[PDB]
Amino acid sequence: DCNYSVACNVMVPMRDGVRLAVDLYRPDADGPVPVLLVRNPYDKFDVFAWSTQSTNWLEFVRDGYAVVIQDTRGLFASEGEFVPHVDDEADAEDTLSWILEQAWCDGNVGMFGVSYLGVTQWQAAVSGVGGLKAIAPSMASADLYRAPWYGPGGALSVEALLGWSALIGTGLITSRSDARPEDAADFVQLAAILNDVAGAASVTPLAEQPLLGRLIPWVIDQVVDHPDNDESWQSISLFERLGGLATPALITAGWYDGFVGESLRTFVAVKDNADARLVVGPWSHSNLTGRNADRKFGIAATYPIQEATTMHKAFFDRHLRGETDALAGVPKVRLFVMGIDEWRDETDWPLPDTAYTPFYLGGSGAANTSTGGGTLSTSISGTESADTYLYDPADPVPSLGGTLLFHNGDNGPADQRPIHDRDDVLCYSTEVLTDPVEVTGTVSARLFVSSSAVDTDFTAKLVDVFPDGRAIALCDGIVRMRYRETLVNPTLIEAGEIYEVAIDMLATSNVFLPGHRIMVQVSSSNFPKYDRNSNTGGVIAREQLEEMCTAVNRIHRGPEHPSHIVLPIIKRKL
Amino acid sequence: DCNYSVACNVMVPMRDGVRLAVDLYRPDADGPVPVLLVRNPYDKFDVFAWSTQSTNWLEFVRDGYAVVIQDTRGLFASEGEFVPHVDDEADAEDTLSWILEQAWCDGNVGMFGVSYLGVTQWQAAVSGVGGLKAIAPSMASADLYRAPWYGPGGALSVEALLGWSALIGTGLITSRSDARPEDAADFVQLAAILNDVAGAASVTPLAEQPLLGRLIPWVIDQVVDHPDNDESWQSISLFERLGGLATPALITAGWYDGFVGESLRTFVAVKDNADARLVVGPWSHSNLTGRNADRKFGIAATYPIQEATTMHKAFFDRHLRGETDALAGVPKVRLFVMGIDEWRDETDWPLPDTAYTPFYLGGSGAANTSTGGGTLSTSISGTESADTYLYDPADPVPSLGGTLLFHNGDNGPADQRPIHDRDDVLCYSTEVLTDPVEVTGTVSARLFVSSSAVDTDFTAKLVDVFPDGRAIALCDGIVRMRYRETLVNPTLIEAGEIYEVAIDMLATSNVFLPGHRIMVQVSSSNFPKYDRNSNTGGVIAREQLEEMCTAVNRIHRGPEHPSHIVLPIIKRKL
Ligand SMILES: [Cl-]
Ligand SMILES: [Cl-]
Ligand SMILES: [Cl-]
Ligand SMILES: [Cl-]
Ligand SMILES: [Cl-]
Ligand SMILES: [Cl-]
Ligand SMILES: [Cl-]
Ligand SMILES: [Cl-]
Ligand SMILES: [Cl-]
Ligand SMILES: [Cl-]
Ligand code: NA
Ligand code: NA
Repeated sequence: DCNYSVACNVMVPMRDGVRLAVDLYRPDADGPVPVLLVRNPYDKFDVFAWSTQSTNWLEFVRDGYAVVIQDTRGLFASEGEFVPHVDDEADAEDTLSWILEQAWCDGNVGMFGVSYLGVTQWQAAVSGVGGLKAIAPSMASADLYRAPWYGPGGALSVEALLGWSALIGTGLITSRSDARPEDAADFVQLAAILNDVAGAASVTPLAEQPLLGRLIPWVIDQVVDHPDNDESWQSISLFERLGGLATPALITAGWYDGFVGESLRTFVAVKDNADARLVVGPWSHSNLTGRNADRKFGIAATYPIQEATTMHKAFFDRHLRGETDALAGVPKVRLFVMGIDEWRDETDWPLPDTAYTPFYLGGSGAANTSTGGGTLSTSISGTESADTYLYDPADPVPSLGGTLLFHNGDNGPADQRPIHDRDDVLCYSTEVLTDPVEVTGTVSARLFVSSSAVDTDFTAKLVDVFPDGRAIALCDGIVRMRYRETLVNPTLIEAGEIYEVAIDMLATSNVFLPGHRIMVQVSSSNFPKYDRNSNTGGVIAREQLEEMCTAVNRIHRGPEHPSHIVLPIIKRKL
Repeated sequence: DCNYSVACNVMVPMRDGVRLAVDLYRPDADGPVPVLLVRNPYDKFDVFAWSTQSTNWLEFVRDGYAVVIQDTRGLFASEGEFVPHVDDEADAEDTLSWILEQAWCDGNVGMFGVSYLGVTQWQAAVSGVGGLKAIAPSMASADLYRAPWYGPGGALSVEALLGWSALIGTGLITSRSDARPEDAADFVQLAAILNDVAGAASVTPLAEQPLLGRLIPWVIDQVVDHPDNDESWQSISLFERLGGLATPALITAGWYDGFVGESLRTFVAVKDNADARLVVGPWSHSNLTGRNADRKFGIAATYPIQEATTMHKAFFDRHLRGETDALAGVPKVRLFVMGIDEWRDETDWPLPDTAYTPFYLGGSGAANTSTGGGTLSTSISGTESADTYLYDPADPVPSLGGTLLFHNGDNGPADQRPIHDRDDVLCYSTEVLTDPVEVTGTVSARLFVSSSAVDTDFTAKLVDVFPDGRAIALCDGIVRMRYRETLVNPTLIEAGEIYEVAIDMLATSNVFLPGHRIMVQVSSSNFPKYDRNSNTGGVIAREQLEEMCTAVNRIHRGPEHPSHIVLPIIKRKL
């Protein structure tokens, strides 16, 4: 009982002859066992780095599962050349096939892990390997354009790209056969990016990346050079294949995690054909403590690694060991509901009784700044008005919290007061609430907009205004106007024309308590969460700052232009 | 090579017949090996919880060390009854003896680990077991009165006590043979303490702890009931025995860690008789990221777990494997110097050329609040003055950063501006600096004080005032007046009489850069880092709030009362 062994650097041959290195954690007892696979680009040896964001998975080994941790192609002990995403479907298929052949595998395989270690699970799931009985993708996406590299709005997630590239670059250099003379200087420059991601993202043209483009050509060749959701992106997208799967998936997400919109969409895609589970906490990608600079969610909000381990084991016991009652009492969906700051079980996501309710932009006078006249109401505004501002790419609105990954990515529920005085931040608020209002679900806005430019962006951010004045970010999104109708086949806009556009603001779960207000901020930038629109209609990543243009942008509101945010309202009295 | 096995719950008999559970991580190759022991009260199975604050120690196992992780007496898989500290000398001695007898041990044993897992190493080191060749105590203390429970000033570290007790209580309940009906409610109440440690610490009398006193009687019977550094404390103190040891120690500390003063003192105690090493980063006990709410130290400040692993392995290779050149190029002392925010190697601690320099309190008018007239200068003040304030125990100065452990213990370098308007916070600052001033070393104050009460406290805090107005805490201390001369045999003061008192402000390393100021705050409370003095001369922990008294307290400054802070000045031109 409990006892196990660990075999290092077992070489697994891929279909092209390149061998990937794995470590095998195998129970000492005789007879084949169910097996769990983790595919990792950050050194399979370095288990402490990621495991605290996942599970106490040695419990799985002690309980009689084998665990295989693999170095992805071209990194650490593995052979070959590393390129993000493009080899992971085939390498996962070949690795699963190898596992299933082994003396110690009983024909049942699962996977678990977070972020890149989650994405690789969707890539495995589409392989058609029958022996893969369940996956557990945490903080993951099945559409790499939509998360983490661009988004549903068609703006580049520039801090995500530069930060991750710098991190991997540090790993690529550490992985080296033999130390190179330039390595020391490269480390220094990578550290400089990671200490100042907004600074790195501010260089123009963005596509000129001497360091990152040399260490990882993909950064430019794939990501920066393909701003449209084109054939290059579809080739690594899994999402359209998810509907045809019948693989149980234990999906974890975080309200302030860069992958959240796409994590949730995977749950919706797979729930009808297999046993899907969902757990969503109030976490960002680098902060799963539940504690932030101006917002504390309580100790219950800390990533519940013991409970997660128990749930994963129950899930794998059901699907890999055929224990039909193993998930008895386990909810389908479990959400950390902010505001009340409590975990709560649900039967589905979206929640069954969600009332998708328009809250209309209104008010007397200009809505510019937090001291403007901007209102939100469930009633349509009676008078036609417009709020106008200048968006200058040289002075974008700074990103504060939200779903930042690498640039200040540890303060999701950030206080927005530092940007409230900006004339390009339009604010609309409800009256102070006397009764609680729960907003739990996907969130979007429909805005009537116009611009002096042939392209620009519009942003929308949902905010909980506390009694003491803290204006806490909840969720946000962007629409890049050339992609207002399609991410695939963009077209420019006509200056001065009014367009009705949708902004995908991902999702949240928050009870706005009595004494609070519901607030929305509208602008045309959110940098470096998203790169800045040049307002030219050009190839944005190839433009110098000085050739970018300012734009006079307009939000129209009234009876004939009923701009609004759609809130997923949950009303519970019992 | 690399391959190892893990044996679970091997029972090790202590001298009294009680068996402690260990897990054995043993290299697969034949022949005995050097062994590393970790003694852990937080479940030996739960390696991910603590290891990210220590080392990637599986590298040690892969490199041919055995590692033994033990559940301390009375917890998790171990037999017996848990009481903090009192069994750890004997149980360590018996465990070391058992290890040395095993077929797989080559006669060389070391230890590593953090906080409680560090303290237990000093307890092992005083055992006289020759086979123990080296220790690596991180965030540790050899005098439990001085850290973490009281301090050199004789005030109870109430948040440390209640927070740790609640944490252990959660573990004590989880360790249970059989679940009890009251367990669920007890968990809820323990969580309530951990979510509001200051609230828990505010109850009076402090010594009445229905929950914590039931789960862990020690909290009251030992800690709260023994405010003097009496025989009960000496019985678990190791410090006086350290001078006689000749055991190599790799000592890690953090500038904002509760144990820092005592960690550093252990280095000074052992450095002359054995190979001691020191590493000090800018960390607090729950935050080793280098990132704080209003202060970022850079990615280099993040706990360097790879480099720490490499250094530990080199250290153990030298002392357990006799590799005489294993520590070639490794510095004796390595400090994160704040301000410049860089790691720097040194040859000793204290630094060899430290100029212990008085900075005198002065100024025209009252020094109350940050907008008062308080100054700091290397010149003695020319005119006799006194600053006066009312200290009311019902309204103590709130703790903000510093060396908090459990109450908001993740923001050591906290901005002090929120308490600058208080009349009981006396502020003294230098002029804005045109040249850098480095302060690296132990820090203390000598204040001439008087009180209307027969007992009270005085506090002093060193602060770096930034160009933007951030007033960043560096280090602080307290003196409880009854213990002004001795922690062992307290005596009361006479109301109105002037006393020259020393305040031990632990240590720091900071370059105050041009454009900054050096600032000191003086007060009579810092709650809940320290419990509040009742100003009565009574048994403080047994007093109701309403029977406490206010005190009119005075700081005297001038030629005949030259109150000052002593700064360890380092001047480097090269
Ligand atoms: Cl809060
Ligand atoms: Cl909580
Ligand atoms: Cl809860
Ligand atoms: Cl209106
Ligand atoms: Cl508030
Ligand atoms: Cl800073
Ligand atoms: Cl740095
Ligand atoms: Cl450095
Ligand atoms: Cl003066
Ligand atoms: Cl500043
Ligand atoms: Na997510
Ligand atoms: Na320390």
